[PDB]
Amino acid sequence: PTAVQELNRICDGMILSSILRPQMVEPSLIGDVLKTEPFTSSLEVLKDIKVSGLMRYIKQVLLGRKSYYKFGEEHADGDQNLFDYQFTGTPEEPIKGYWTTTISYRDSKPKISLTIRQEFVEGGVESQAVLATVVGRPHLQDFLLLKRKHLEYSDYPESIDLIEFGDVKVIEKTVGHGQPVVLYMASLFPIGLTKIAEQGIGCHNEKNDATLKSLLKTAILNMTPDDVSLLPRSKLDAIDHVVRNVYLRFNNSSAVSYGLHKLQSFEKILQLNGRIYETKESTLVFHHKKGVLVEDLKGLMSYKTLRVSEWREKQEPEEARVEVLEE
Amino acid sequence: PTAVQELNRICDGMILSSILRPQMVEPSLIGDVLKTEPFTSSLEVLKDIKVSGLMRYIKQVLLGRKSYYKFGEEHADGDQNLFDYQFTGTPEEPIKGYWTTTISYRDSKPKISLTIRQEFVEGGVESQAVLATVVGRPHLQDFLLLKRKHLEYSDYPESIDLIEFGDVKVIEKTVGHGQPVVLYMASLFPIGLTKIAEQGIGCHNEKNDATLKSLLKTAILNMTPDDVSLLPRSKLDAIDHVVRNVYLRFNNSSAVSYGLHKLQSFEKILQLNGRIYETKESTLVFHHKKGVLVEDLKGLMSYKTLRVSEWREKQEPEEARVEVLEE
Ligand SMILES: CN1CN([C@@H]2O[C@H](COP(=O)(O)OP(=O)(O)OP(=O)(O)O)[C@@H](O)[C@H]2O)c2nc(N)[nH]c(=O)c21
Repeated sequence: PTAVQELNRICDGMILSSILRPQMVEPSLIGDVLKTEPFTSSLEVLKDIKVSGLMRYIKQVLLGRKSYYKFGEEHADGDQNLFDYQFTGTPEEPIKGYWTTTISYRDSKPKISLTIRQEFVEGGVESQAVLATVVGRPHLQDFLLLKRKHLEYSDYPESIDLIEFGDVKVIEKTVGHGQPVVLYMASLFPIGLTKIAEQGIGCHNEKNDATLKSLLKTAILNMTPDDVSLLPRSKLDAIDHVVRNVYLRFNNSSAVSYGLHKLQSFEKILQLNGRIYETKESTLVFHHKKGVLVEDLKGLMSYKTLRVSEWREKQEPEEARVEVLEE
Repeated sequence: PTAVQELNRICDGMILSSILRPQMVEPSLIGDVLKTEPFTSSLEVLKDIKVSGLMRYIKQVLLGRKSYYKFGEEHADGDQNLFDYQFTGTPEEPIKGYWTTTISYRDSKPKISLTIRQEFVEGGVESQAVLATVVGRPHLQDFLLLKRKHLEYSDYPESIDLIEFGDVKVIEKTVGHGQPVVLYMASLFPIGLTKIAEQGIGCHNEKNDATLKSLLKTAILNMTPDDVSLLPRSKLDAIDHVVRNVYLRFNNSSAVSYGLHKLQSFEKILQLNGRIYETKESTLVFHHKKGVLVEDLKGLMSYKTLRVSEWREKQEPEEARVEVLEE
């Protein structure tokens, strides 16, 4: 288990400890994680490798830091002439009907990027462009720079040349001001702010995957329906962050068997956060009246315009009748 | 208005003219497109615009290139220290349990990439890697570079570290020898290899999108079923390239209305090219016995293991009976 993999595993343990109760990101937290799960590589190795986020704060506590994590401490302008190029979908292979391209200033945190999403519509392509950036930046100059890079990157499509700065949805993130932060439900709550920063959940080995599913059910179990009706919107969004990540780890039969949807306190969470949950298999609706429902284009019922049927356990008599079609 | 929009439309004019009539890619072809889509900007601003493909060939002709396009002239190793990142799903958010990443050398043509597709299965992670590259490359050494970049990029390098070069499928494309090419159905036919080089289809504006769709239908309409059975494989694959792009532009209702699938000669295209077509909305199967079928996990038919049901147009009286559920 290298130094990175151990760093990954300690971050897993902090995320898992965030499920049952909020915890301030400070060295004691990392210390409790090291109990059942120590750091076995050398501290000298750790002084070499460079990581970011909470794994860097794990590294610094392993290297003796006694102060708590300070929101905004990672701030960085990035290199204005080094760009990162990433994309999902293409015009020839779009994904869920869309293709999206994001170009950003390398090593910028918060990340200063221009994302251009596109789809085929009647009359050609519609584009939706988002400039994710920081308060006070030269937005127009930034846009015009990242736009050029989009044009040069994708062989100058007409559709991108047509996007004006006035077409661009601008999102200004604030840098922290050094607020201490609380980790709860895989999300950071900076003290003094109302927003959260959702963190990557991790938990990709079998053991931590099974722990994550266990802890979430127990966490919800540890709330009364009144407890849920009292939570701030920010903790609810935090819980949403974890719930949706868990259900993407199940097929429909496992998800229903998991049983989190059957709990009273979770029904109160469904009223505040929504009933529609993607899974590994498709999408379920945990409805308070109809029961468990499953996405189904042949559905006689609709939930927020999603066609659904009653999810029932797949039994072999339905599949024996599946008509194999001539090629 | 502008030079980029003009270049695109000269490029669209070639792609569109190629649907019905094959033509050598040489400067006289761009001359005759300039009749319908002139170039009003100055050659001096033309010289800053960086393009590839036919867009760059047009630019070169406008700047006075009088030689014909030579297959393989765009071949470039790329920068082995600059990388592009394509992802389809995520370890945090997989798509139907899968996530795929492709990392490639920036500006490599043919593209040299390593594609790792990964799934969460019972217990661990199954990976499949493909190295798409060029005849003659240092395959192992390219794999090890691209695998490193995949380890640095991954939210889960543990599952990547175990993939060995013996586990990786290699596809090698060949570079051209300077052959002249014919453009037909948006594809280059080098004289006289047996393969084609599919070209990107632009047509991002109202005029060229609508005409792209009417020409493809006109092309098929003006072949009988006997004409289609006499098409070589390379011409079948070119038609396939225009058919599949066109159907990515419609939702399912629009794809069906377009009616290309009702032409008897298209039924012969279907037998020879496949029945499964991706649209903007779903996957459709143009079946010869059952009609238009739509991918449907809960369908009672299967086409080549694809679960499907009969596609059904929205009818207001039926939509009126859909039980709208309470939120
Ligand atoms: C680590 N895991 C595990 N997992 C899901 O959880 C299951 C893993 O297999 P498993 O349930 O542990 O096997 P097991 O219960 O012992 O036997 P069975 O075959 O009956 O399920 C799979 O259905 C897989 O989709 C995951 N799903 C997502 N989205 N991300 C993840 O990191 C993980």
